[PDB]
Amino acid sequence: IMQAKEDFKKMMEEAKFNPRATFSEFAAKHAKDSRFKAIEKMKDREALFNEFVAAAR
Repeated sequence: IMQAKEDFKKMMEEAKFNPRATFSEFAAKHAKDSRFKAIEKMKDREALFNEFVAAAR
């Protein structure tokens, strides 16, 4: 039901952080978040991160 995906977007729009930060810096901060390890594919998180920064700017 795209519940995990919708929960991820809600966290990113509410986690408003520096747009010049990289995925490694952002992931290192939320690495301990339960939603982070919930997604098996690291590539999907990196794809969303690149899209989020490009879309937010």
